[PDB]
Amino acid sequence: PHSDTLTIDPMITDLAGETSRLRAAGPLTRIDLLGVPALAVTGHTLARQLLTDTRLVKDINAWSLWQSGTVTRQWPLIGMIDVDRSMATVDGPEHRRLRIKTTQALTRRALDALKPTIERYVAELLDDLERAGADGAVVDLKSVFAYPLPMRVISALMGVPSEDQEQLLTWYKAFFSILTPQDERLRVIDEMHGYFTEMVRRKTAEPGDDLTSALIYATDGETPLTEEEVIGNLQALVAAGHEDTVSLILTAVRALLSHPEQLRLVRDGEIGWETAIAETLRWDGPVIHLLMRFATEDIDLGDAVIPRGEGVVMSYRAIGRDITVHGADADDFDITRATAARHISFGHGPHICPGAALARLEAAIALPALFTRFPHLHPALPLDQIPNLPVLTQNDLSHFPIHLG
Amino acid sequence: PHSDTLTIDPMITDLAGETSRLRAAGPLTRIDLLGVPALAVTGHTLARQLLTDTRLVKDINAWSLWQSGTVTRQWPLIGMIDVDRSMATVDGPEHRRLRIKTTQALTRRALDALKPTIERYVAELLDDLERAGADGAVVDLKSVFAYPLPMRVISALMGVPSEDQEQLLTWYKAFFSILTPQDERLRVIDEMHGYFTEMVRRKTAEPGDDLTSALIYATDGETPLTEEEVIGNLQALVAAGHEDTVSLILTAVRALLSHPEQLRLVRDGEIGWETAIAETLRWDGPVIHLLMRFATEDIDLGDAVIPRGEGVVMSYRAIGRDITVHGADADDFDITRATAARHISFGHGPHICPGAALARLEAAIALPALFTRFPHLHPALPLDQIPNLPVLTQNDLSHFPIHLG
Amino acid sequence: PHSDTLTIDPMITDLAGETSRLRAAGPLTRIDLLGVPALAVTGHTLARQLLTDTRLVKDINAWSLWQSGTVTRQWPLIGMIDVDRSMATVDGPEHRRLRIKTTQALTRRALDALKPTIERYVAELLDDLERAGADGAVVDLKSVFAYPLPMRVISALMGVPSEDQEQLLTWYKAFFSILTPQDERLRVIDEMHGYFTEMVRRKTAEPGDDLTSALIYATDGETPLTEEEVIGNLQALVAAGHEDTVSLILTAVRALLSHPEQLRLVRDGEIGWETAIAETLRWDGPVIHLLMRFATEDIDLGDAVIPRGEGVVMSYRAIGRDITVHGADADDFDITRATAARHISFGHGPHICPGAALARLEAAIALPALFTRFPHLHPALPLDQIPNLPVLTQNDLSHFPIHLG
Amino acid sequence: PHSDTLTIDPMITDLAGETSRLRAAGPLTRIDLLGVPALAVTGHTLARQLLTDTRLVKDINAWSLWQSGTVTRQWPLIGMIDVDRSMATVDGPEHRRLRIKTTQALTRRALDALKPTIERYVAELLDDLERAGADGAVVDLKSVFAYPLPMRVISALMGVPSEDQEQLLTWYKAFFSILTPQDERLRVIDEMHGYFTEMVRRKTAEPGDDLTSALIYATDGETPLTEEEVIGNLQALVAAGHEDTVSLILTAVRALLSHPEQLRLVRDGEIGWETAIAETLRWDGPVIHLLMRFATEDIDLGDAVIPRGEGVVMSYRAIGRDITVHGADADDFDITRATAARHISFGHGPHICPGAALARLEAAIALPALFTRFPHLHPALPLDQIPNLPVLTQNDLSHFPIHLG
Ligand code: HEM
Ligand code: HEM
Ligand code: HEM
Ligand code: HEM
Ligand SMILES: C[C@]12CC[C@H]3[C@@H](CCC4=CC(=O)CC[C@@]43C)[C@@H]1CC[C@@H]2O
Ligand SMILES: C[C@]12CC[C@H]3[C@@H](CCC4=CC(=O)CC[C@@]43C)[C@@H]1CC[C@@H]2O
Ligand SMILES: C[C@]12CC[C@H]3[C@@H](CCC4=CC(=O)CC[C@@]43C)[C@@H]1CC[C@@H]2O
Ligand SMILES: C[C@]12CC[C@H]3[C@@H](CCC4=CC(=O)CC[C@@]43C)[C@@H]1CC[C@@H]2O
Ligand SMILES: [Cl-]
Ligand SMILES: [Cl-]
Ligand SMILES: [Cl-]
Ligand SMILES: [Cl-]
Ligand SMILES: [K+]
Ligand SMILES: [K+]
Ligand SMILES: [K+]
Ligand SMILES: [K+]
Repeated sequence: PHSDTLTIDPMITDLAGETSRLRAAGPLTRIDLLGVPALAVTGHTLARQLLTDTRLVKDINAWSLWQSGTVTRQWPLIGMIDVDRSMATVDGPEHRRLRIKTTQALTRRALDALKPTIERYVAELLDDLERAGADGAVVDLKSVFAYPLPMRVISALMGVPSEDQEQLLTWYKAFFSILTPQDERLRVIDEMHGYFTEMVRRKTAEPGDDLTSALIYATDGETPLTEEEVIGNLQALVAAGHEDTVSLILTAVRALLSHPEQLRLVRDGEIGWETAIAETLRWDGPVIHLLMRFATEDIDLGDAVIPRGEGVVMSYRAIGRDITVHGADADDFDITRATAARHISFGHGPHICPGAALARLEAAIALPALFTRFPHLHPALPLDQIPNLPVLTQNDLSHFPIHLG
Repeated sequence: PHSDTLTIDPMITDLAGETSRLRAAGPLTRIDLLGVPALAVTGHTLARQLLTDTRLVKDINAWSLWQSGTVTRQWPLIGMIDVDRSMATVDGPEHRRLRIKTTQALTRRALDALKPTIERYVAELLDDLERAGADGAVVDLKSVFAYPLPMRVISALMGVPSEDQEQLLTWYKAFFSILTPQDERLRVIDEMHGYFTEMVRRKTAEPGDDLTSALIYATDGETPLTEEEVIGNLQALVAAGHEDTVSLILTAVRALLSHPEQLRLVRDGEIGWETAIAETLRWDGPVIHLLMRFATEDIDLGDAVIPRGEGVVMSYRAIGRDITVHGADADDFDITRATAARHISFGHGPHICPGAALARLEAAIALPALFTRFPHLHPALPLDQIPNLPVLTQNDLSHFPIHLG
Repeated sequence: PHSDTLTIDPMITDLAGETSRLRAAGPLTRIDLLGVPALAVTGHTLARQLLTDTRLVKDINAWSLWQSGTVTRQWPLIGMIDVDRSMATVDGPEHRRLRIKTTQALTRRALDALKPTIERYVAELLDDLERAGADGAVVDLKSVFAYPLPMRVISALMGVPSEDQEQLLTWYKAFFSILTPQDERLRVIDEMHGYFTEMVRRKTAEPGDDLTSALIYATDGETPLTEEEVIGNLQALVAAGHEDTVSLILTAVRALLSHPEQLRLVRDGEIGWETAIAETLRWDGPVIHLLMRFATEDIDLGDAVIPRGEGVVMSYRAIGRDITVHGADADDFDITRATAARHISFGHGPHICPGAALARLEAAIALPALFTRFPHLHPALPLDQIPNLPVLTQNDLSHFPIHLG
Repeated sequence: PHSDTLTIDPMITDLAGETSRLRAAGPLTRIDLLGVPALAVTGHTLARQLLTDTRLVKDINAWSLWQSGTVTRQWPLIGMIDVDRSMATVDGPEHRRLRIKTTQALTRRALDALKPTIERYVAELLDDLERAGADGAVVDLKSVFAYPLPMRVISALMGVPSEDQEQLLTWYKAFFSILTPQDERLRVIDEMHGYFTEMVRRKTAEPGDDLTSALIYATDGETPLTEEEVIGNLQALVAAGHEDTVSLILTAVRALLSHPEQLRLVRDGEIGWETAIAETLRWDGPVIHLLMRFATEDIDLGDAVIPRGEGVVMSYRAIGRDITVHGADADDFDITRATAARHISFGHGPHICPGAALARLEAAIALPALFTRFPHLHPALPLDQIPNLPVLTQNDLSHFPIHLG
């Protein structure tokens, strides 16, 4: 049945159907997010244009529905938007000051110092896979390998103690799940804020060799970051650094296992692993929808107008399936396509993902290490039967049962 | 493709297909349980006969595969069989001594003293549903209502402190999941044993108004139960009292919601709630397979012989679908059928479930309370899309998204 | 994807799906009629109760959406509600005065005088079928037989000249089609009003042996009907007398042709033709939705409240599929079922169809005459491929290709 | 079930299946046209050869079935063949005289004088779409835009008065529909002949600036056309000029809406509109079968022989799907294919469509005007559910429900 507003299903029962419908109704279309209306950008070229348009800001105070009190903290998606001041909420000249220390710490050269730590965690978790898969038993690749690894890496970078990481994982699972009761979710949001507040206090009194300390003590240059800004950057870096990288690792393994000819190309050195990672990001990336941007004034696109105060969502999954950019086979996984590295699954413009080099590095180490260690790894359950968790905006897989072979 | 040994799929990908194949290949057929062979009893009349045959015992030491060292603690299903001495592991005259105090405490008349406690827990968890479902939000009926309720009831009966119940739930989820690494599963089994050992120590020093204390301090009649026997009975009562009752509540709601005409019959008083519960137990009961029985000698059934030392599994789900007993519509949910209360989903013979009256009482209170409180309750996800957890022998649903209406 | 408001599709793409969804969400549920909200009564028992509830009136001025100017004449369904004063728009004591002369003229005994006229028209149109079907050609059963017949009968009863009937058919097709541009639809509504206004003028100056003349000149008893009341009754009698009877004839033929065993039962005298007509009315009747009733005050039904001013639609098709009344096979056509004549497809309460005896008489003459004349009549197109016309509230078939045989 | 004669289904229930079966059974195969046998040419190269073969003539008197009286005016397709003398019925030297005045009037340079008239009608009917689609209402693109436009254009060219065009539309709908009773169809054929006879009389007494007058008064050169020849040319020009162009406009919109990437290419100027029109003509053109040609003697094709007197049909739709000419993707709509302008959907040889430049001009004006005016135009009904009218030889769509957006 036809409707002009596409309701994003919170259970993610038909992700493929929604992504195709969003593309067909694009590049700009109305969507419904749990009773709240917004515009969705589903086209590649229009996304690049709007992601650099200074009239679209992240600040929730620019949202006419927030101004009128129509949307409140009872909205189950409010934790994705109504967050503390950070690089994720600011635009304009002040944005660069909130990003500079993080981008400096996340350059390829800076990450070379972190590479041996990543190698150690990959090796340790491969040992866990080996023990778990003994005697031909079925193993959850997510819980044993892909789920803990990015948390370990981002915790080492930021300075999160090893004993605290299980609690963070429990919090994020409740934070992202649509099934979490809203009173519990807001409570989890408060508990996470309290944890990172105390972590910043702990690093202020006793700084260490970690990014959090660098945010706290920026040394020469610029106004010091406020407590809210340090906590906000910390919160965004851990959340994204963990959530998105877990998805990239799992979807890459799923794509390569279901395309064994292409897995052979990367294992034999005919196609680079980073090219396989790029096509995974384009075809099956971590972000489904990015909430949210708001128009500070009317934005005229010629045929259509984005009214002042309207909310605008970047539908990165639909954007990756753009037929105008990638061709008629955009819905297929093909690491040999020429437009693989043309994706914008890390974003575009000022808010482009600062951890993109780290995400690429983690996947580029973990993936060949996994398939070299277990060359006969294969699913114990048909890959197409692996369901998504009920997470509206993130491409989160539930579990990944495999046999080591 | 045809095969003579039916492999029970650990991912529960096709439960309907397996149940029909087990019925078609029955009433006695060979099955494969994660590489271990056994016979499956899938016929109603043959089950009743074998459940009273004194030549089939629960003791794992009668298993020829256990005697020969072929099956070890590395088998992922070993926690269902190699357990402490209890009413679940003994046969013959000593069996009655390990059951008498429990059956005396679990009669319908004895349970009348527990009814107000059950009513309070149902009312409290319905309040949780109301808060979780505020503003039309989607609610997990399992996590908010059906999952905690039987744990609170069996904990009140046995004397498990309120603060310890979340840890028990965590243990049982790992105990039952096939995805749990076997070293972790064996550790959880050890941690559960340590908890219940200390609980018996705590109740020995300071007995209370609970069944555990009754097992510890009987009257002058009969030999006192050993420490192993008390712990063993306690472990079986909590595990079954929780695990099976959660499934009954969820499957009853699923069956009634997908058959609103039949839900109307029970709410309007034309069919009793206990009849709707009986048909749920027959059609979609908590136990899929019951492990395990072993022949002390050759058992001649006419057309076939069960060799001495062979393992025998009661496939209660397939048994409930017996067409010879229930008719050509055995695969349909119909609370008006005449053979509903003729099911043996609680077992038969000496090992018949001792908590059947409590399971019936919990469901008979919780179900009408749920539908009276939320008369417009309905699924937020198509009922047929609710998956089973990867638990081989138990009918465990993953989650139950609903709207209060 | 799940939604709490069921949008009635104007293209009638999935009538079966919508009818089942309306039943499943009933007996009272919210619907969307081309952007306008209303409640739909989809349950049999609740319909009978509300159709006799004096707090639900037909007068559009009781509609809060009409009072507030939210709904206007630009709404494509406004011609079904905002009509002239007649028996269709009034409730209470004045309702009986607007119905008495019509009900007196439409009793079974009064209709005996019209039977030879119906017989002549059936015979004439069967002759048309014979000529149209010459040399084995395909014939549109609708255009040649079922479409003109009820117009000729209701025109003979009301006094519509033979030469004017083709224009009336053209008007009604535009009136009912959702595809008609709204400015054109409003013009057709005005042209129909002008025609019937002049017809009443013509009958006032020169009365005849017809019902229209009877409405104009009653006896000394009671106040004479106003001009608006005569025109209004005339318009309702012609519209319903034509539109609904065409559908009944076509759906009866479709149901019997797709169930030749049941057609054999009526032709061989084991089941009466009026019973086959009753099951057609229950299973595939002319009315899909009846617009519209409005609550003069809050109506408490126990679990729900119909707010004052809300619009209430009788979904007669969904009501006919009531499983609580007709059993588990309610979606099947079965003239031997015991509940066939228990349908309320003619309505219930004061507004019950006054022409039901005439509709039954027309079908009871036409159907056996058709099958006696052409015993080998059969479809030239698969019956399930016959589409509905885009008419939201009426069960209107597009065309009915047959061969005479 | 296999048969050597392919029966063309008069209801067009499976047009895709028949077209593929005709191609698979080609390039020359037997078909059944409502009980009348003929040969069908379904291959591209064989069509070009036979369309220039002087042994295949249009004259029905060369048909052995017509000579023997086997086929008569009772055949429902006889109006496509047994027509008055015109350019459509003559072959050889006399053919050019019946075509010269028409081809001279239909050159691209001559049509430049008609372009402002086409622009005015497109603008007027776009205004009708705007009014019909007000307030988001569904609009029939056929009835409001595509159906009247070619009639207006061909009427302006030929000199048909504006007030007479609705009657012509009504006649042609009955003429083409297989559901029309044959006695009514022959009557419609007579009424059309009477209308065009009087139109030629009217233009003879008072000639105007139109093609009909040019046919009547050819000025210098050649024998004057007879009354039968003028009426015959007039009849063919209006019938084809209207019927085929309506189909081209609707199928082009359907193809572009279902391929939004390709619609973007033409709207952005990367592919010419005339290239999109060419691929629409190749893939989904107006003519399905062209009746009919007859062999004046035995025609030897090497492997097969067309016997003298046999009827030969050009299956232009199947011809457009020729895999030998267009490749393995011939069944796909792709305006970027290299063989798009290689189609013969306008025919080939002496009888090639004389109005091809006019059809291309009408579509090349109307299509960009439509999408420029309503850039967000989209279907209100799934495009694949738009059915064909029961017209055997013409690709006639029933209705085209859209929203303006
Ligand atoms: C694993 C693959 C990853 C993907 C596909 C991804 C993608 C994205 C996207 C789409 C955005 C928002 C762009 C927008 O505003 O529209 C973003 C922002 C961000 N990401 Fe990533 N990310 C990934 C991993 C990471 C990692 C490893 C980190 C490390 C901490 C990280 C930290 C951040 C932060 C802090 C922002 C906010 C930047 C800003 O708003 O200025 N992400 N990412
Ligand atoms: C909710 C529905 C329940 C079902 C369908 C069920 C079913 C069963 C079955 C099939 C057996 C084993 C029969 C055999 O040996 O083949 C069993 C045994 C047992 N059940 Fe239940 N059960 C339920 C709830 C409960 C409850 C509420 C308790 C309370 C503590 C309980 C405690 C036990 C114990 C201790 C045994 C072992 C008895 C023995 O081996 O002697 N179960 N049950
Ligand atoms: C062919 C089968 C027919 C069916 C299934 C049918 C059904 C109905 C229904 C459902 C209603 C409205 C009930 C309500 O208010 O909810 C109605 C009212 C009415 N019908 Fe019929 N009808 C049929 C034929 C006819 C015929 C032959 C006539 C003759 C004139 C007629 C004239 C009317 C009139 C005037 C009303 C308005 C009565 C009032 O509102 O008081 N209908 N009918
Ligand atoms: C809209 C797209 C059109 C298509 C695809 C089309 C196609 C055709 C075809 C296939 C034929 C017969 C070729 C044969 O004999 O096998 C034909 C003939 C003819 N068409 Fe068109 N036509 C179109 C539009 C028009 C228009 C706009 C006119 C203007 C009057 C027209 C007038 C004629 C006439 C008079 C003939 C007979 C020519 C002859 O037999 O010498 N057609 N057309
Ligand atoms: C959306 C995101 C996950 C959720 C993050 C978001 C950055 C801002 C942020 C700060 C919080 O306090 C909660 C999590 C969020 C909302 C991240 C940007 C890229 C990644 O996908
Ligand atoms: C199988 C069962 C769940 C697992 C229980 C079993 C009784 C014996 C038992 C004692 C333990 O220590 C672990 C759990 C088990 C193995 C129960 C009998 C009925 C219920 O379904
Ligand atoms: C709805 C109906 C068809 C449309 C009729 C309606 C009665 C009232 C009426 C008067 C009019 O002027 C237009 C048609 C309508 C709106 C009829 C009652 C039963 C039949 O189905
Ligand atoms: C077949 C046709 C439609 C019907 C036209 C035909 C040209 C000859 C002709 C003269 C008539 O009198 C009726 C219509 C017909 C039969 C046209 C040629 C191309 C177009 O498709
Ligand atoms: Cl990349
Ligand atoms: Cl029971
Ligand atoms: Cl009836
Ligand atoms: Cl072309
Ligand atoms: K666009
Ligand atoms: K593909
Ligand atoms: K050939
Ligand atoms: K294809």
